Amino acid sequence: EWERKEAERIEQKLERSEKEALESYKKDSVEISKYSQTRNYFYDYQIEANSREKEYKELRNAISKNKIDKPMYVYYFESPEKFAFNKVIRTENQNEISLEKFNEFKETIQNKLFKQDGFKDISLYEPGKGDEKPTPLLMHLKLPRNTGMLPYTVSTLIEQGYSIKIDKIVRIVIDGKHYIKAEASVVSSLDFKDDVSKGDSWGKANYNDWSNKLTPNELADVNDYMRGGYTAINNYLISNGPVNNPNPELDSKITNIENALKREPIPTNLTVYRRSGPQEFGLTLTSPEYDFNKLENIDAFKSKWEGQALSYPNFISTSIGSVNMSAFAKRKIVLRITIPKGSPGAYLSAIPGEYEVLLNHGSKFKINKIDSYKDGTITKLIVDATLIP
Repeated sequence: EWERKEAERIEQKLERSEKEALESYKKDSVEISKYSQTRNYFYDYQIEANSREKEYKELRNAISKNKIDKPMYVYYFESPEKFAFNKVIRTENQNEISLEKFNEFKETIQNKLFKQDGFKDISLYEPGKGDEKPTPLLMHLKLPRNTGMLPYTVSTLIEQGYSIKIDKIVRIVIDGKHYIKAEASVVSSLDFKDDVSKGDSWGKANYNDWSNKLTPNELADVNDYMRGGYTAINNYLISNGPVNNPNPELDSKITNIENALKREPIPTNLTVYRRSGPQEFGLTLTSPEYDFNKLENIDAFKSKWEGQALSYPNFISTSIGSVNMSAFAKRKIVLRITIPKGSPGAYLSAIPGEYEVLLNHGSKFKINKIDSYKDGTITKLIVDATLIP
């Protein structure tokens, strides 16, 4: 009975606007949690206009009012699809999980990072007979120190917003039913999501002096790229020009830009966002395979790319923010890239001349997970990828 009273006490910690958001969450948690997962991929004014945005902000703040002084382990059920295992571990009318499935799931999640986002109800205890157990996959996640956790009436609300790795899997039994329990932990990353102004503040802070660290040749070539020279340079790289139609002048610009990007490496794990056209994924601009309003096109896309490596011949322009922009209005693919500390890269928008981080030509990305979301009536994809050192 002490948990129910303790939750009551926790709500009294909150400001009244935050209490108001929690009460709305108590009545309906499904639509707000769904919203909290993909809210940051819309335009900034589209976010501001959303009927659920005030509730999201207040609930986010509410959670931050109750931070743990030490790492804490939480339990919650998850769909294997969340980890790019697009088939059942077992059916829900089954008790057993085959050891082949166990090894297959292990092979899938092995040595990969997976982005987790949005509101989630957790438990501090292992689930038993009475509790709802909707899937065969039970997450046991180590939350890093200073993470908010909101007990309410009893369940507990958290907001995910981090890369996770599954270190170990174990087979457990509850009421005769077998589950995969997945031991997971958080790998820290800077992720500004929709807050482009804070992102831009970071970028300027980390790259304000970068220009001064460049040689005159390097500075000239970085300037030329930013001013529109990127089209010639990237078209030349994409068509394999250096081999089949060499341009020694363009090759020299490319070398200089590459060197500039290696001068001041990305100092911390950083998440960036690229709105990708069809060509980067091997589709023509006119491709009927590029339309993700049809489910068959999504299936085909995952089958080609999910769990596979993707190399870019050209330099890769990304944003520190995940927000949609007019320049990328048509594009149906958000490439969400985690950059490991030490990678070549630069915030180009530190030079006067929006929100651009440039990654080195010839970079390879490991596509961990692909998901779809609705932006009005256009289905778009979110490609969760890691830049390979």
